[PDB]
Amino acid sequence: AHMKVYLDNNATTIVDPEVKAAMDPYFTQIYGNPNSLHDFGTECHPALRKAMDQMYEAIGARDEDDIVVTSCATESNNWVLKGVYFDLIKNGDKDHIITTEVEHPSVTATCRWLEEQGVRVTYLPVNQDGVVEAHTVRDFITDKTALVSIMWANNETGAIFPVEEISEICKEKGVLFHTDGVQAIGKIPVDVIRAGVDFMSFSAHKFHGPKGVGGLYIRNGHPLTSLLHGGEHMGGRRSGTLNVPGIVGMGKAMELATYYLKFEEEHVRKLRDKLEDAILEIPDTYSVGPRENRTPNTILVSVRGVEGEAMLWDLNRAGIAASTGSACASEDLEANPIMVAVGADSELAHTAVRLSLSRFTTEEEIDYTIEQFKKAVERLRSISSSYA
Amino acid sequence: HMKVYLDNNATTIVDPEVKAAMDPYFTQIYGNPNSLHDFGTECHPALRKAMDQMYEAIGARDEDDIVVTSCATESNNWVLKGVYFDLIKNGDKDHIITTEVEHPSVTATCRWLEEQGVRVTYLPVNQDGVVEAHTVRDFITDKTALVSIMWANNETGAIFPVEEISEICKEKGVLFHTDGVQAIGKIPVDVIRAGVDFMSFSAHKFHGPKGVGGLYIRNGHPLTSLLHGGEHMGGRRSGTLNVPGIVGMGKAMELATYYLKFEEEHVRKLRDKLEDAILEIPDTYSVGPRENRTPNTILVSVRGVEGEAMLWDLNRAGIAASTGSACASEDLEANPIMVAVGADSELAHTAVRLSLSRFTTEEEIDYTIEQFKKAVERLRSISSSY
Repeated sequence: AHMKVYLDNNATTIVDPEVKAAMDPYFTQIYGNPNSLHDFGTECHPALRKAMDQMYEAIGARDEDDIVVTSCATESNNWVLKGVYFDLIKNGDKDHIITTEVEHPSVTATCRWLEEQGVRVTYLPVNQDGVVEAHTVRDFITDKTALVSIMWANNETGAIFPVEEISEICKEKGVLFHTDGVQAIGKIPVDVIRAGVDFMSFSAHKFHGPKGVGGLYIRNGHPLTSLLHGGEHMGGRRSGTLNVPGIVGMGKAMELATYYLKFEEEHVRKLRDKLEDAILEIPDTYSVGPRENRTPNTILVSVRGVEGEAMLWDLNRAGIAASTGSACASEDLEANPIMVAVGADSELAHTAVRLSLSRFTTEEEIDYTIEQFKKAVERLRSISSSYA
Repeated sequence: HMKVYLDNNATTIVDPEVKAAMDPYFTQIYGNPNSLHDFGTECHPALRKAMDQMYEAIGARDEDDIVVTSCATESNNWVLKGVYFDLIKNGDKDHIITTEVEHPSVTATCRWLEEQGVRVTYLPVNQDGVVEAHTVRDFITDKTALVSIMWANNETGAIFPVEEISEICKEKGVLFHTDGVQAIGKIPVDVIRAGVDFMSFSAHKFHGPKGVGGLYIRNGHPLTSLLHGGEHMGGRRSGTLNVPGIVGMGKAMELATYYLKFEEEHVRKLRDKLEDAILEIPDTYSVGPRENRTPNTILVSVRGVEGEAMLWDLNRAGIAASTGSACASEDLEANPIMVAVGADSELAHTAVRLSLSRFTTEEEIDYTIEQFKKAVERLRSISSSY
């Protein structure tokens, strides 16, 4: 750890000092319950209104739409999946869900449990670009499909899904469309009306907000049975005393994320490209997924000499925080060897190194990471008896 | 003028040292605890210390589970719906016993379970504002899946005989969950002596932050996850850990037990002073026996006035309080009293709930006494019958 460098921003992000400052009053100086009628309780009402406005503005939601504050994206995904199961499957003509193999565990495990409930779930596999196209979803949609849940952008590869076209074919078929959009906020333009989604999950700590607060966008206030029954919080859709610090911080963080989008597309993209080109200069390295369809902050590198986990541990010893992603060998149309995204459960899956930048990444960090990455690849290939 | 917070049963101020314990885990220590790198594991000792504080504060054993939730509402929904799924939808049971006085996260979940065909007994509450054990035993059927009775009531402060309810629950082999949100920091909390199988709690009720709660699961008993997915909290509740919330909740529970043992007299004495002063006003009635009430709570019914009008006038005077449902009755001696009632009852009227904390000062209490008398006379000269 001759220099501490955080390149695991797809797992979580630092709370922006401005977000922390916006949250700070709502612990001990402003602590009343927003549901109380006295001045202590209503004191925090303007802050909650401004935070809700910031959320509506950041994702382009209209006034008729709902944004329900949850505790995390996991709660949002469980809510969408189980509510649609309860409304349209247990109490409708449906019994089928379409999703992908690369979804976050809060989606995949919920879907396996719904399968345990007799729900048909199609886990659509991912293509050589690391996404699922609209025509595939149309090929698998029958008249008994209740919901299509396809993430907006992938957390392992950064691959951006064609959510607008998927929503077009869903609207043609009259099928509800939910997207796990956790990786989208702060990384790509987010307009829930232009994406045409009916449901959208997000999580504040993925864009420099605090942990313990997330959200679910619901188009047109569409009915969806509550996951948390009880008090009339959040228009009666999600009960529990409002996490006032979390809400204020999430609104501020989403506003900042929208502001920094041009900076993330310019400077952060430039630093990501520098790191990726430098790494790809190493022989027998393969970047998973096309850059032209990738979030500007993410790289997923497969090295055929070294294992991914040992690479991660060496990187940590050098003070660099990174993570893993699943990949497998394939070939392009010229038949040149490439590494493509794969579901983690796949026989064919090996471990690749995921490096994810933020708006706080510096070129000094990038140069140091390049040096340490080259050193680690050479160290771990020099011990192998097999690498050619 | 003076601004005085006496609605501590609704929420509490975050203890300054709890805030200080939370402070580093936003921008100085932000890694994901599930990550393997040093950024992620940096917060591990703090998380272990917080879990230790929680286990210690409620007397949980090592074989027991304490799962961090987002709020007590999530804990209650998890218990009720998970037991419905395990023993009712996928078992031979179809009956739940609870009370009319439960928090909405219990009663509304139970109404939804009724919509699912579950038979739910909302046990009525007695003149002390609690439900006794023999009633629960009388209502336990061979198909009863769960008994959910809150530890202490949030409107009246009445403490339920949870240990004896658990004795008769074990005798009948019925799982026992308690909403213990009002219990922590107000009464001794030992989950082994209460014999409960499930216990819900919420940090902001005892000077922790909002947005973090817990579910105690005695002896790791199976309970289908409400939040599937990530393999968090021993696989029982998914989602990235609310690290500031967890640290603060542990610190707050430790402080709550410390001030329960050390300063029971201060809060109890100021509550007693305020309540004696108020009951000195003619035609005032304190709901529920003091000897079975949490030491910080008063629920006063004032004849002539509406509970809401009293709350409004106190708020105009800078005093924050809340309401509780009550109705007129008589004791065995036959004098008139006000007893606890479910809010939905046609016969229920509104009473003023005043709830102290360890931060209440005697100046606040004296000011509240003076302003309470002033409000009673202000609004009684306005009363149409009094």
